[PDB]
Amino acid sequence: MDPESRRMLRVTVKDAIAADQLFTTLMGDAVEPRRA
DNA sequence: GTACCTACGGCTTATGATTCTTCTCGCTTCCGGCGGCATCGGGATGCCCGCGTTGCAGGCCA
Repeated sequence: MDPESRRMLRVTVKDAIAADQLFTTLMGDAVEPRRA
């Protein structure tokens, strides 16, 4: 938190997608793990 | 020395909603009794004749 040495980060509102809809679905949470 | 909060996932149980069972209002109108009279087919009653019912004794069956 040094105003001359810190490195913050900014969030954007670029797009409005349905990721939050699949956040808690028990179906999207089961199909999303495709890390293979 | 001690108490109270939620996320990660599944089955159930504690209560407001919709299709299937049931309880029975409305009378009115076409339809079903209801009674009287002419009609017709059956049959009970009588006589005749042969067949259906029954007793005896034997051979067959459950």
